[PDB]
Amino acid sequence: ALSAWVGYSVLGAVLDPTGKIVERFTPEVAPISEERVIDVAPPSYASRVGVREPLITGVRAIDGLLTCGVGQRMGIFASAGCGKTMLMHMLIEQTEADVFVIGLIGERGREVTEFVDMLRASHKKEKCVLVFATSDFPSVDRCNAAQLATTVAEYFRDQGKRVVLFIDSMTRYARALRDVALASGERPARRGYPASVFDNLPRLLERPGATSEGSITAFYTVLLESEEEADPMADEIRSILDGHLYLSRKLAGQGHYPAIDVLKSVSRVFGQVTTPTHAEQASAVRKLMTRLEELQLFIDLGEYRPGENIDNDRAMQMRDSLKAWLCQPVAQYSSFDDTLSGMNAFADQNSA
Ligand SMILES: [Cl-]
Ligand SMILES: [Cl-]
Repeated sequence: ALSAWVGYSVLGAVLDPTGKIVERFTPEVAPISEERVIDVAPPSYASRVGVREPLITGVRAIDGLLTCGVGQRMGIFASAGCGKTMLMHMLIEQTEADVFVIGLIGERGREVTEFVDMLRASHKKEKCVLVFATSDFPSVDRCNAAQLATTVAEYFRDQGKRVVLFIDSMTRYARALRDVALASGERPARRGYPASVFDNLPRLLERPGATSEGSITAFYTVLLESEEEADPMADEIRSILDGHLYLSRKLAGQGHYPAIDVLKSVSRVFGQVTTPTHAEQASAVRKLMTRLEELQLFIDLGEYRPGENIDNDRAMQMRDSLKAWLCQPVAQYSSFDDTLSGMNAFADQNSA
């Protein structure tokens, strides 16, 4: 089966879908590598441990309300122009991990080179590996890119490292699987996709996870056609993940970054990686957000006037304060303690 050289020799490097080093944005760490088959089955369920430890991203909205866990699979769902790529760079810069693996699947060449240029300027550059396939690549190679990125991550997990994996995007990975399946003689099952696709998606997504000694936490991007629209592929991918961050074109338009729609987003490992006090505070802040969106639609289309009802003005100030807290430009790391102090403040505010 199709195999590639992976190891410490690819840290700081750009790989094409065959594992060839086509560029180094930092000098080689060590010439240690081994051949691995890139399309392999997930490990035995009995070989894992639970996702129980939080993965601190330094992003207030995520760490506070959508806390990720070490070994989790997390979706990033976005239409075009929602800041997905900037959020990926933020997660790389601010998360503590031993290794970052980025797989860009069917991305345009310019975007690949821009991503690599960003990595070249990163202070974590020697921990990063980028695997790419452009739109010019055949479908087989595009699938291989995601499999190879996962395989590099598994290599470092086996060395006992904490690895963070990005696959951008699972939409293009699914389309590549579909095209390979069609060209192999398979008939469309749902909305053009053969049934083989819906079985090979979990095969790729179940490979990350935690062990007693290493881990892979994985972020998978999914390209929505528009912010609010009926998408079956996205729903399926969401159904097989441990959570999803929905990015909002509306919030992006307002310059609100990260453009996370908190009420549409969830981390399914939240309860198992947070303290009871944190979970209580997050419940309170979600109740507050739902109350605030209720009042927002209530008066902001019911012709709100700043001064009519002072309770409405209190609510609007609280809404603006929470939005300002969720907004976080790059280079503004928030420690988990500081995030929790903010959560405690807004949970207090839920008592009004
Ligand atoms: Cl592994
Ligand atoms: Cl309120």
